[PDB]
Amino acid sequence: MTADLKSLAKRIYEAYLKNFNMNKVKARVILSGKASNNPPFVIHDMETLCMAEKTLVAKLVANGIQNKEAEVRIFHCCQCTSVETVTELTEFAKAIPGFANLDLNDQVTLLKYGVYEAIFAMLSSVMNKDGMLVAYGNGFITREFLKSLRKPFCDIMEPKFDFAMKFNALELDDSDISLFVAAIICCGDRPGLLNVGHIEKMQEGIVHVLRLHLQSNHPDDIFLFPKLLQKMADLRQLVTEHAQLVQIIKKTESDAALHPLLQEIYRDMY
Ligand SMILES: *c1ccc([N+](=O)[O-])cc1C(=O)Nc1ccccc1
Ligand SMILES: *c1ccc([N+](=O)[O-])cc1C(=O)Nc1ccccc1
Ligand SMILES: *c1ccc([N+](=O)[O-])cc1C(=O)Nc1ccccc1
Repeated sequence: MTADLKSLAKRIYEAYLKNFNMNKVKARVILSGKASNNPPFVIHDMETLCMAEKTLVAKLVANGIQNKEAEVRIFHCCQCTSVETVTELTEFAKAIPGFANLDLNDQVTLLKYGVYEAIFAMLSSVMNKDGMLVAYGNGFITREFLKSLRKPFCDIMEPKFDFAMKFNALELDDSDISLFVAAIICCGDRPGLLNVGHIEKMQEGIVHVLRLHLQSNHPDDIFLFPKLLQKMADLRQLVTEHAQLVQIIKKTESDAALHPLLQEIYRDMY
């Protein structure tokens, strides 16, 4: 672990912090409650959802959804967070060594397949066995209430909870996750890459830092690196299955539109 690797790991850790408002330390302190007696507003039934919705009533009417189904309202706002994280993620990639120096069409292809793998990865930071933080930790929507929603919407988030529980068990911190997200973006395995060489050289540099950092920060978890590698595989499958459910929902739910930026991501993906 040379001084250059430490630096590369902290400069990525820094970009991670300065591009993602919500991190695992903020979420773990909100969820713990040892830094405030003002817990987030809990959303467990349809009534509590409408109470919370009273805060963004303007945005609901401007999008033509206030009178739609609760399932449509939730996952119409869920799409905004996705677009935000795709933006935060794009600016985060500008910190990966040699990423900006790649062909523009490559940068899009890497983010096209990686953002949702990174999203579901970071989404674990705000999750526990009972729910997830929403609105920058101001709210907490419960896992049961998400399952109670009618099909197929109840089938959207439950798989992600299943991933997070086993993923949080690894007990990664923001230092580990920033390098994990950087690794997800630099997969030379994506379909439709022009310079498959430049990327691989860029990945092995990021992957190298991830392994060494994980061996130093979590020395007792001897095979923590291999496990995360398996977690990347799992994430690819998770996003693959996700895009399938989003297509099925776009074609069988007239009230559920697909955000333009998100459509392009999902188009001709899997
Ligand atoms: C999205 C869907 C529903 C609600 N709600 O009914 O409370 C809120 C949101 C949302 O994204 N809120 C928010 C506000 C400010 C900053 C981030 C997120
Ligand atoms: C949907 C997708 C992602 C997130 N997130 O990671 O913060 C949150 C949501 C969501 O459903 N937010 C929400 C907040 C308040 C009321 C309803 C829904
Ligand atoms: C994002 C956050 C909140 C709301 N809302 O309270 O209605 C809506 C959105 C949003 O992204 N709506 C949308 C869906 C599809 C295409 C463009 C915009």
